Amino acid sequence: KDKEFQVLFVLTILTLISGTIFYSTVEGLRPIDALYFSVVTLTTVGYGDFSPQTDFGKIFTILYIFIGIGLVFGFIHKLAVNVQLPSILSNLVPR
Amino acid sequence: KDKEFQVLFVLTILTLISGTIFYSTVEGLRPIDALYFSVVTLTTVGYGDFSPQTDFGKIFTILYIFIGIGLVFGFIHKLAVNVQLPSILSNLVPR
Amino acid sequence: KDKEFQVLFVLTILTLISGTIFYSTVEGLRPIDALYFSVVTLTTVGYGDFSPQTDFGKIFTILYIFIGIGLVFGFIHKLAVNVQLPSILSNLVPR
Amino acid sequence: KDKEFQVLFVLTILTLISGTIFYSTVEGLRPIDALYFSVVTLTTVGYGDFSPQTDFGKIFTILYIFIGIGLVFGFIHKLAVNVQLPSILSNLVPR
Ligand SMILES: [K+]
Ligand SMILES: [K+]
Ligand SMILES: [K+]
Ligand SMILES: [K+]
Ligand SMILES: [K+]
Ligand SMILES: [K+]
Repeated sequence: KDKEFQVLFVLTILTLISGTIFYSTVEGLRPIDALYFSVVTLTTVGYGDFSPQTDFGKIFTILYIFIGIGLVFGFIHKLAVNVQLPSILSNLVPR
Repeated sequence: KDKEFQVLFVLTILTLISGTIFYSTVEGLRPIDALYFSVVTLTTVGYGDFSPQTDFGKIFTILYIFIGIGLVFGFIHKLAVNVQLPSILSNLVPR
Repeated sequence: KDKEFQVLFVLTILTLISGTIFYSTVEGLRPIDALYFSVVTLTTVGYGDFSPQTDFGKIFTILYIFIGIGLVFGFIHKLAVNVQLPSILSNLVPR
Repeated sequence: KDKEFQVLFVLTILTLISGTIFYSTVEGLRPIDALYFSVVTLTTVGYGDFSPQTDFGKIFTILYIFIGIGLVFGFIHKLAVNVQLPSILSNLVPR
């Protein structure tokens, strides 16, 4: 299950890297703003402080959302159940 | 399962076409902006760079969200489990 | 299952009515804008074209989200599986 | 199950407290606006009336979303099934 989580973890990083590179280059965002934008899109928070202005950027975002949500959400759930939950349970039993 | 995914795939396309046509016509968006708006609403990202200004558009959006989320989300999950997952597993075994 | 869906359906209506009344009165929105705002909050689209300006409105929105998401999402899923799905299947068999 | 819900309930409070403190201090929001922002981020509504302006705040928000969504969503579901549902069923049987 550490190997389940590692694969998902890695795939998320690669996914957020892909959005960082595209949005920084095509839409002109600072690298840190691209990442933060990529994270805020794929978790569907969507503040809208950043949003794509070019048509290429709009098209890309369509496909990035559809390809990216299922992964991101899969990692978060794996993180909650296989990492966050056990550490919670462990804190309720003094060793 | 390719036939499960095809039906959902098709139904999503038709759903996004429906929003493209309405928002372009009633709210005046360029076709590409309507589509991008439709995609950003039904995945609940909701940047808000576009949002309906007319009462008809507001009413329509209410019903489009309720009818449209269950489908969109169903396709994304089908896409993740029946397409994205297998291709991931296949990349871990040289043929 | 029509009785499952009816109860949820009703509970959603009552929930959106509650938000319509509060936001129209406390935040001053037109009734139609309150409803549209209530729908856009509880489905977590969150365009932000409307958002509460008063502290009372901010507090209320906190609790409305937590009480309201589980219901709304429950209705949408019931709608997708017990209404939308069957009608889809029925359209693939000429009577 | 009251003990399931209590643990989750508590963990959510602590999570929203953590965001209240950071956003009030680092981003300068009034305590009430930080809380409301924290709640609106972790439920992925994301109105965007508030959004982090500093790079530290942007980085923090990335990790807060990933750590925080799984919890928040877990509480809401526990709330819907173990508290909201039973009280609904109880209202359909006069004692
Ligand atoms: K959302
Ligand atoms: K959102
Ligand atoms: K949003
Ligand atoms: K927004
Ligand atoms: K979900
Ligand atoms: K969601």
